[PDB]
Amino acid sequence: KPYTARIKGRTFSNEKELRDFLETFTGR
Repeated sequence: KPYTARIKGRTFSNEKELRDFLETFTGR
């Protein structure tokens, strides 16, 4: 069950990577 933030269905091997992907989520 790989991660899957509600951002692009890109799925992420780790939440640590989601952080960087989250930066390009709300224009952080």
